[PDB]
Amino acid sequence: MVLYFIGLGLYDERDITVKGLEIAKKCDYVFAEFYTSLMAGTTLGRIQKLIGKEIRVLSREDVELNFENIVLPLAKENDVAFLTPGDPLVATTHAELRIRAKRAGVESYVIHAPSIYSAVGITGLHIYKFGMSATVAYPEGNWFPTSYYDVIKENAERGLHTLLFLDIKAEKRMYMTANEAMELLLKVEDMKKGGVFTDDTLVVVLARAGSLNPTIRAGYVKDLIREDFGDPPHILIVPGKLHIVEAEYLVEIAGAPREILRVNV
Amino acid sequence: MVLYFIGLGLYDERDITVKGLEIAKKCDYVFAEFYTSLMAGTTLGRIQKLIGKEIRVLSREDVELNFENIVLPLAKENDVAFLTPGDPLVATTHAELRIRAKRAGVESYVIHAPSIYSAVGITGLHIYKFGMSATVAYPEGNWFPTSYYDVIKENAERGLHTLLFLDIKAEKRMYMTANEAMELLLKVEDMKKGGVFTDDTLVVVLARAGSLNPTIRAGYVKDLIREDFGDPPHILIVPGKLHIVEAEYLVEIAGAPREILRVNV
Ligand SMILES: Nc1ncnc2c1ncn2[C@@H]1O[C@H](CSCC[C@H](N)C(=O)O)[C@@H](O)[C@H]1O
Repeated sequence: MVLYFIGLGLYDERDITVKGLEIAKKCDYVFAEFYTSLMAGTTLGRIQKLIGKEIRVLSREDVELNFENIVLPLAKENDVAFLTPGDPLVATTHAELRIRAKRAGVESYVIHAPSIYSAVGITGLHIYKFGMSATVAYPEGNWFPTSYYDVIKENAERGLHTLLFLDIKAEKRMYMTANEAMELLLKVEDMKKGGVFTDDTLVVVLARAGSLNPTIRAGYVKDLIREDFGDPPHILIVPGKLHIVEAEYLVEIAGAPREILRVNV
Repeated sequence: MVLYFIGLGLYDERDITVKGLEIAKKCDYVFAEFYTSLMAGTTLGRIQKLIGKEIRVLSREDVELNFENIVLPLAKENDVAFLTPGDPLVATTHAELRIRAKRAGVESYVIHAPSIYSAVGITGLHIYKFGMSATVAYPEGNWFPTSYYDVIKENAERGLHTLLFLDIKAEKRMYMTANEAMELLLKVEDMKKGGVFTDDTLVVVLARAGSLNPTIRAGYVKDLIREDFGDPPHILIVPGKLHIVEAEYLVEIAGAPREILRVNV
């Protein structure tokens, strides 16, 4: 009579922790959602095969409006698992689902998995130096989101790095590329003119973290804006002031222009 | 010819990912370090038994000073693994180790695992709202470090949460407790008087993240400073102003006083 929130990790079915797998294998019912992120290296069947169970996939509406009608009822007489990409409680509104479980008299446990939030460490940028995070959302109709531009500004101002999650329209199979994010940001700079994001801004692109060969690229917007970083998902990072070793890693591992080695302390 | 940076995850031997375990099992040599952090819910013996390989433990000096003489030589003609608690490359100086590998003509791949940077999402605090992170260090002799106090100040000022890592002396196996961290901060506040950390400050304590039964507590310093949060490791967080949903989580899941619903929102 329990509910397990189990993260599946970054790229494929093997990114789940051993703990998550052994527990998932023994659950009576297994649900999952794949709209909060993209696991570009696996498939549902591959996942079902590994866990050895049938997985009922839920839409954003099933979860947000009917979690307590579809999932919680079964958790009262059985052990239920709710699988999600990355870590189940990161950059999502899933934490509130634990409140729903509590109110329905269901105990819940959380099994973590690798998250893009810590995976950014592979960019060479010190993780403690990351400031507030944000999401670049697709404009819709006459609505053009821009708050993420202010986040970058506020962080950069403090010498902190900015992690930018990119938009996703799962039902439309749409995954915002770093290129599209850069285009949108230049447009916002054009509007606000704060000098926050321009053709000369240094950025870092991390694509398909979790795979053995992710694409890690660093450089000026003017040079990367049209570069092909491979299939999604992508995340964009706008570094703040760099430490010598961060610059060195970006140049040696991410192919950044050797000129960034010369930091303006 | 290949070096694998493999994370062991948060708490015990089952926190490594399926991908990480399988890769580690195919490596000719396996190294590990436990000075950046320790796996409090397991032992080297249990990790060794699970991986089915003997594990050579390296000290901080072994890694920082001689990584290229101890680990890289073997990586030239064998598959080598380097295990670390949490997610690889999160520890500040680890990213640079990949540069050493490149310089030695050794290929390196990163296998991610759960990190406290993302696991703190279990506190119900929105991940995007976290600002710069810091480590609370013990004062020693004539040295009284307080930069972590300024980090909290700058974050809270902008409505951001502050993740605080607590001092650890791996070799001596001694952990700074959340209780001690609070005492130090109150002491730092008495000196700087910036109105950053007082008896009325709301804090969150996370202990044994990764275990199936972690300790998650939220409340004011005056009530938690002498509370028993259990065995280490402990993580201290000083939230900025809360979203009502964050406050509700803290009350319903972390036993926070209902008072935060009006005071810290
Ligand atoms: N493997 C990966 N590589 C690059 N970006 C990724 C990624 N996985 C997730 N993301 C980024 O994060 C967004 C989803 S946000 C949800 C994050 C998830 N709970 C976690 O713990 O990672 C995506 O739209 C994308 O921009």
